[PDB]
Parts: sequence; structure tokens; C-alpha cells
Amino acid sequence: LPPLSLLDPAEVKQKSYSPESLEAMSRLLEIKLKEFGVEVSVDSVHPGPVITRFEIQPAAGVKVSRISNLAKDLARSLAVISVRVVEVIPGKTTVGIEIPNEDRQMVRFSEVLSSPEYDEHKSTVPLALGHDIGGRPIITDLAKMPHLLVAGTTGSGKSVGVNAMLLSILFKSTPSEARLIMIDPKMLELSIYEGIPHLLCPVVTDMKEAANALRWSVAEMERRYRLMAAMGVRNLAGFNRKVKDAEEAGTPLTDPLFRRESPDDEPPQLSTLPTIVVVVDEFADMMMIVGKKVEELIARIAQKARAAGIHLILATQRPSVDVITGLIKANIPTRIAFQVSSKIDSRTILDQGGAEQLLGHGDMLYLPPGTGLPIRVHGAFVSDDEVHRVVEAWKLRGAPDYIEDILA
Amino acid sequence: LPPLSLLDPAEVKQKSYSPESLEAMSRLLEIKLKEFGVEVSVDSVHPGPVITRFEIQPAAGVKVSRISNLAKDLARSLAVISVRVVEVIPGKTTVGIEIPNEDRQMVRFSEVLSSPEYDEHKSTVPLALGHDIGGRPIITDLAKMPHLLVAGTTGSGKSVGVNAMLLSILFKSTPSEARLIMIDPKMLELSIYEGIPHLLCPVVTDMKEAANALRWSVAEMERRYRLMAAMGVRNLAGFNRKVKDAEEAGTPLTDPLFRRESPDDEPPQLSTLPTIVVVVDEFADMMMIVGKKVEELIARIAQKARAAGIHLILATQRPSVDVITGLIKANIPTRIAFQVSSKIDSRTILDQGGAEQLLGHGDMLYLPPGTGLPIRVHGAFVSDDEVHRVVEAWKLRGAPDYIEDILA
Ligand SMILES: Nc1ncnc2c1ncn2[C@@H]1O[C@H](COP(=O)(O)OP(=O)(O)O)[C@@H](O)[C@H]1O
Ligand SMILES: Nc1ncnc2c1ncn2[C@@H]1O[C@H](COP(=O)(O)OP(=O)(O)O)[C@@H](O)[C@H]1O
Repeated sequence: LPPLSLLDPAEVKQKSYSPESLEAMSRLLEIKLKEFGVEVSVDSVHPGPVITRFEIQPAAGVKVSRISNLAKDLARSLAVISVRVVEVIPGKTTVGIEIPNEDRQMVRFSEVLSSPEYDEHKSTVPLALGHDIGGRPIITDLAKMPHLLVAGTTGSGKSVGVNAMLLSILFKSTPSEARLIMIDPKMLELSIYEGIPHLLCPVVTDMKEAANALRWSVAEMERRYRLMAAMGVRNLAGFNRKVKDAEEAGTPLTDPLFRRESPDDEPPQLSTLPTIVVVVDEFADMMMIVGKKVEELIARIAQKARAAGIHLILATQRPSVDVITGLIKANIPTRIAFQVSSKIDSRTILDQGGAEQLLGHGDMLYLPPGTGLPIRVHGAFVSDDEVHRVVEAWKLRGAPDYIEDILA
Repeated sequence: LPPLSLLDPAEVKQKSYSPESLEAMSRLLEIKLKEFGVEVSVDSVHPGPVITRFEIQPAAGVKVSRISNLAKDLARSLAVISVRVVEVIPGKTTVGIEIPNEDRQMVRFSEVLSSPEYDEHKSTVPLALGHDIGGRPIITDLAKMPHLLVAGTTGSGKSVGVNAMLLSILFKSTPSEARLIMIDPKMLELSIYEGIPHLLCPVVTDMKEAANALRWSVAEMERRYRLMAAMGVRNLAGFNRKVKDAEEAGTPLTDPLFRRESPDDEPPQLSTLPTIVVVVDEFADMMMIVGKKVEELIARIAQKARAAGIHLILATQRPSVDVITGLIKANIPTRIAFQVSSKIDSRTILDQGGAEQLLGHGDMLYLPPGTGLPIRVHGAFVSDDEVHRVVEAWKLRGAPDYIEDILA
């Protein structure tokens, strides 16, 4: 299993904003808001790697909308590219304003995977997103999402974030614990992972083949459910316990779904199944080339795949109603949104405005399932070298075990 | 390779606005805005070839929208045809107002290609657009766009701008470095280039044939990808290095995609491939005459053509939702917009208003991919003589090497 040593080190964090600096900006904020309609006062300051949040306490009678409404102008008066108004801060009666730091200090992938949360993570498919507005590492579980929709226009840092996602898997799981199906409608982005042992087939470039890989996944999903039913198990996890225990008890289990066709035929022995992850780099391109069936397959996978251990990672730079459709969205409750062109775009992916206010370069809004405000996360940066490195590391540890069956 | 000597010389730049004149206009601006609601003060003045930008500092509490909102009236009070309000000036807290100079000084094509940016440009397909609002040359790379959408109503200077684009290629590349497919639904504009050696076929006039040219392009694209795969190369550039090195090392490469059909058949030797550029003068006409297939073909080309070295230049005077559609826009992120009839039209091409505020005669808004405000560019003027001249210069340097295969 490749060492975190392959990752570039955390660059000198030349941070720290003198108590005086922060206090100065605080008064400035107050002044500027005062110059416009609202009278408010800073309640507390929380600096971070990319932005600094100023929780302000609105004067009597002032409505939050008034603050949100002049985020464009406030930003200008402060000479910052944009400012993010967080209308509600749980438990407090304050509102928050996140202003971009003059010097954004970078977040290195190694700086995230080094956390104990990622280290002690028990999932086969953990996703280290980056740091929250306060510098703390945000580690998630793809298997609990249990599918992911990713959107971001060019320049937002979406591609890097996807690499961060893939590397999160590759730094924690072996091919027998997690397998991948990579669809790259543009022989660009994912082609750099060709050959790693986790791949179930080559990086899919032909869209017709990609459609088959999706069909294959539905079948593999159905087969697993059939298997688990016979085993008296509820999901891949339980299936794997059953099979492991059996092996630790010298009495290995045998495929219950085996059908004898000859007196010779012998039931093959069961082995642990890997968590399957299907990532489509630009699913709007797959939809465009192939048609309505891509959407239908996605919906079918996403509505039932969880318990079987098959998970979807769908990314696009075209967050429109035509691409992120009702069918696609239906059972993919978890959304990550990097910077997008407009509130409209933001709503398409997050069903809520905001992503348009992101700063680019990995700044994102992570929205897990259920009510709850999206979590702002400053994506970790991972270079093509760090990726190229981890790939070679894995190519050494094993050759590509393809199932040509899948793409046909 | 034709000499830049064929281009008319830069006419006497009788510019210079006395420090007093500029200071007078500054106070005038202040006064007029004051006569209306807003109170502002000029922070700095930046004169240019076509307009002069006055960075103003809005008084406490005044919102940019108020300024933008009375650009129509301010223009009248200033006796200028229109005024452009730039709501955000990176890093500063000022707003900008671009007023048309009384005497617009022209920008000659020679005055642009003379720049070091164009001279030292390493691309086979550079595009010298013109001068920015400050008189500086704007040189771009079609290959990095990697496709271009151009819109402008009659009188905006779109035709001249396209000629400027074509001449940018013709002044830097030979037929073996760059080839062209010209579709002219109106046997008008592009017919003046007939015969130049770069043409892969005659200037396409029949739309049915044009459709085939597009089909041919998809095929050529597919073939190149197949080629590059076999070569272990990522794109046309890498392909050409491989083949060039081979030649410089006396051991030339041979077509890996060659299939022997006879013991005689011998693998043809590989030669460097040209960057292909397909320009459609009025793609709204092609769509009208041919149908849904034009759009589908465009989308197919634009979604994958980059790495293979094939690039699209699509222009139209009809920037409507029916023409610049989602399919077309899908993978053509780079947009150039000359003056258009309305904000609606502007949004159709730029997904943003503004192009309606342009001054005509080559005034444009160049929008490269990603976030970022469009770059206003005063397009260089190129006469029919300068074009006629560069054509003849090339017709002498070589005869038209057509591939009749393409149009059928
Ligand atoms: N997390 C990050 N931190 C700092 N810079 C980043 C980060 N993610 C991306 N970038 C910068 O942005 C550029 C573009 O990122 P990329 O992921 O390729 O964007 P997209 O594919 O969405 O256009 C990179 O070249 C890199 O310098
Ligand atoms: N860059 C430019 N600078 C100065 N004048 C220009 C420029 N581009 C065009 N013009 C003027 O505008 C006229 C129309 O330009 P043209 O490109 O044919 O417009 P369109 O085809 O969009 O109607 C030309 O006859 C020329 O005098």
C-alpha cells in the first residue's frame, strides 16, 4: 500500500493576522456596512486559510436580507473579489460574513490525509475534501453518501478535486477492497490513471462502451443482491464478514447461486467483494453522445446500488437543468459544488444559491443529505506529479486485472 | 512565408489629450452624475485609441447598480453615443466608466502583428484580435480556446474581424502546419480566399457538402486519436515531436495503423500533421439549410477535437437562442462578441450583457474560458486589399492541394 511520503510537504504556513489587523478589518466592515443602509457590529472574528469569517450582530430591526443584498457592493468597498453572507449561525443570533484573505495560503493534500480522521477512517472509500473555513480537515465517506454529484465551471478546481477524491481511495484501499470504473468522455483527465490494478477495465473512452459499463454495473448490482439474499446478509459489509469468518473458521463458504450443469461442476468458493466506484468525468458529455439511456441507467444505479457496494461519482462543468436532471438527482442527495457561473447554476447542483460566491481554485460547498446548511470547504491541492507518483506506486504493486466482459 | 510588409502602415497616431482636457472631462463626469442621483469622484483617467476609462470612486453608500442604471442618460448628457460601466476593477474599490473619444483613432492590423507577443508566438494558429482599451495588443491562441463562437450584427465589424483571424494564421503558418476548411453559406465573404494552399478543399458553398466536410472532420479526428493512441502520444503536438525526432534520427516512423492486404503493401511513412481549422462564416445559415445534423456534428467536433488538432471558428449575425444553442455552446467556452442589437442578444453569445454597449467598427468583448470579466478589444482593421494581397502572396508560394474526398 503506497506511502503518504509520495505527497509534497505542507509549505511554510506564513499565516497569523495580528490581533490589531483583525480588529482593524472589523471596524472597516462596520464602517462600510454603515455607509450603506445597515448598522451592525462585529461579534467575533475567525481567521482561516482562505477566508476569515466575521460574525456580526445586526442592530435592532435590521433584516438579514439587507446584508445579503449588498454583498456585491460591500465586496467592492472592501476591495475583495467577493464576500459570502452566511444568513444563519446555529445557536447564535449573529450573521456571518466571510471575506477573502489577502494572501490565501494553500492546502496541500498531504496536509489533509495526515489527519487522524482520515488515518483512522474505516471506510474503503473515504474522501478527504480539504479544510473547512477554520482550517480543520473534512473527511467524508462515499459509501455513506452514497453517490456524489460534482459541478464546477472551468477554473473552479473541479478536476483537481476529483483527483483528490481518487487519491483518497488509492491511499487507503487495495484492489480487493475497492475497484474502479473510470469514464473519461474527453481522453483527457482520467487517462492518467491507466493501468492501476483497481481498474475493472481500461479508462472508458468510447461512450457506447461507457453505456455498457453502466449496464454491467446494474447487472453486478443485481447479482450481489441475489447473492446477499441467499447469504442472509443486508449489504456488502455483512456479506464480507460472513465470508471472512468462514475463512477464519477453516470452513470457507461456497457460491450459493451456483447451478450444476454437470456431475463434475463444483461450486466455486466465495471471496470478499470489493466496493465498486464508478466515476464519470464529464457526464454531460456522456449524455450528449449516448442519449436518454445514460440518464436512465444512472437513475437505476443510484436508486438501488448502495447496499450492494456500488457507488457513483458524477462530475460536470455544465450544471444545467438539462444535465443535472430530476432523474439524475432523484437518488443522489449528496452534492459538491465548486465555483459556478451563476445563482441559477448554483441551484441546479445545490438546489440553493451560493456556489457562485465561491473563490475558485478548489473553494467548494459540500452538501450532505438532509436539511442543514452546506459546508464550505477549501479543496486540497494535488499536483499532477503527486498523482503520477501514486499511480506508478500502484502500478508497481500489481498489474491491471481487467474483465473485458464489462465493456462489451 | 509572406512578409508583414504587405500590410498598410500605422497611420499618424494624432492622439494625446492634454492633461487639462482629461481633467475637464473628469469634472464634467462628476457634475453630470451629480445632476442625477449619484455623487462620485474621478480617481484616475486612462485614455486609449477608442475610449477613455475614468475610474471613479463612488461616495459612501452609493450602489454600483445606480451608476449602471443611468448609462443611457449619462451618455446623452455627455453627447456620446453610449457609455460602458465596468462594475468591478480588480483590487481597487473603484468603478469604471468608459467614454467614447471624440476622435477614434484606428487600429491597423500591421500595428498588431508587429507586437512581440505575436512575433514570438509558438502556436500554429494564433489570433491577433486588436488592442485593449489601453492600446496594448491582444494576441490569443485558437488551439487553447479550443474553439470559438463569434457573433455580431451587420455593421459591427465581424467580417473584418474574421479576416483578421484568418490573416493571423496565414502570416505565421505554412500549409503543412495549418490547414483550412472554409464554409461560406453566402458565396460572399470567404470566397476571396479561394486557392490558397492551406485549403483542404474549395471554399464550401453547397451546404450539403459543408455537412460532409463536418463529417469528414469527425472522421479525421477519430483517425488521429487512433493514431496517437498507437504512438503513445497525448496530442497533435506530441505526435509531431515523435515523428520529427524520428526523422532527425534518420529512422523515420511508419504508420502503425497500416493493414497489409498484400505481401507487397509497404507501410507508408509518417509525416507531421497540420492543425486543422474549420471556419463557418454564417453557421445560422448552414443550420437553416441543412438541419439538426449541423448542430449535432458541431457538438461532436467541439467535444473531442482539441487534442487531435482540429479547431472550430463559428460566426453569425443572428445571435439567438435558436442559433447559439446549448448543444453548440456545450463545449465552445471561448466567445467573441462584436456589437449586437440587445442585452438579450449579448447574453445569447456571452451569457452576459454588455455586447449591446459596444461601439461597432470592430469594438468587441472577448470572453476566454472560466470566470473572469470579458476583455474589451478594439479590433484591428484589415482592408480587402490587405487580404487580397496576402492571398496572392500565398497563391504564388504554392498551389491548392485539395482532398476531393472531403466534400463527398
Ligand atoms: N485546491 C486547490 N488549491 C490551490 N489551487 C488549486 C486548487 N485546485 C485547483 N487549483 C489551481 O487551479 C488550476 C485549475 O484547476 P482544475 O482542477 O484543472 O480546474 P477545472 O478542471 O475545473 O477547470 C490548477 O492549475 C491549479 O493551479
Ligand atoms: N476594426 C475596425 N476598425 C475600423 N473600422 C472597421 C473595423 N472593422 C470594420 N470596420 C468598418 O466597418 C465596415 C463594416 O465591417 P464588416 O466587418 O463588413 O461588418 P459586418 O460584416 O459585421 O457587417 C467596414 O466597411 C469598415 O469601414
